[PDB]
Amino acid sequence: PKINKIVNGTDLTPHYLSEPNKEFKIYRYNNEVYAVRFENDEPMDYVLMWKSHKDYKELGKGEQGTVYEKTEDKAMKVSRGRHPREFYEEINLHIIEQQFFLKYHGIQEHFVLGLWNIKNEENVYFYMPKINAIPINKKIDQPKIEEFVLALKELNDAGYWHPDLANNPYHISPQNLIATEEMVKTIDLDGGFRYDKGRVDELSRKSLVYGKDQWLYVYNFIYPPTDEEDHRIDWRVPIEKWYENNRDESLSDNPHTLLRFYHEGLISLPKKLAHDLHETILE
Ligand SMILES: O=P(O)(O)O[C@H]1[C@H](OP(=O)(O)O)[C@@H](OP(=O)(O)O)[C@H](OP(=O)(O)O)[C@@H](OP(=O)(O)O)[C@H]1OP(=O)(O)O
Ligand SMILES: Nc1ncnc2c1ncn2[C@@H]1O[C@H](COP(=O)(O)OP(=O)(O)O)[C@@H](O)[C@H]1O
Ligand SMILES: [Mn+2]
Repeated sequence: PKINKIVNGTDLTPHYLSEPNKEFKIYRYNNEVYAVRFENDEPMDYVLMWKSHKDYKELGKGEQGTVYEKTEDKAMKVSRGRHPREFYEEINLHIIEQQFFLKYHGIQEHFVLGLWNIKNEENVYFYMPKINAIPINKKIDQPKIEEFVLALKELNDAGYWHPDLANNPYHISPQNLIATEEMVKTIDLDGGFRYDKGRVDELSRKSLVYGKDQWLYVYNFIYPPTDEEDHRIDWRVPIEKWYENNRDESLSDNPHTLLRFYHEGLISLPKKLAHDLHETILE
């Protein structure tokens, strides 16, 4: 019911996307900034981007930017890079499409996407919902991490992956996982998700394999398999040997591999995935 009301809001598209635009528009409607997509010259669907309140406080800093608190509900990242306006416009278009993917899979809440403001080409910044981190307990809050991992797997299964969360089985960036009251979210997505572009060099092919199994690396790093002696198993050894001997293939594309390794005690799996896989056999 809101689509026709949202398009009557304030059009912010020139501050984010190329103008004119046939496919996507940005509107502020009742203190909420939406992205609206079009088909056949008609508004079709929308996604929520952030809440609007239309020497900043520093929320944090990484290698490639500084994140400020624009409002109590919105964060603002200033990256160290220099690119043309069209570079950010293209990222924004892909982020909007990726936001729609997240909505259509019911996992938008687990990822903090946003848009690059480009109304000043020399003062570019990334708006996004501000989240509030709280303590992590691996046992008491295990469902939070489980639910995030399964959401990330849904992303990986579709060919998208986080650009800086778990690049390979030996690299994890836990700082990009944030626990809130209800769940775990992931940040540092101002470039959008990664995806394969059809390239066949060695690096690209390995990155695709690592990305599709990203969800597995995160889960096993936090909840590695345990043997009789309560000693953690190095899940990386069987997985690496598998990649070396099954070229250009991911474990996620082979559920029989996941179940076999899980049955042998080599890898861990979220409780619901183990249950679903085992239920697939009983039935
Ligand atoms: O009038 P605009 O050109 O559309 O810019 C406004 C303005 O931001 P700036 O003046 O700093 O550029 C608002 O800030 P206020 O002075 O009204 O407080 C801000 O609203 P927030 O307070 O929530 O930051 C809003 O941002 P939003 O997109 O969330 O509505 C943003 O609009 P633009 O996105 O078009 O820049
Ligand atoms: N949406 C957000 N809400 C609250 N804090 C954030 C948000 N995004 C980033 N931060 C803070 O800024 C820090 C740096 O974030 P960022 O630069 O995006 O990732 P990285 O440091 O991994 O490159 C984070 O560790 C976090 O504390
Ligand atoms: Mn950074």
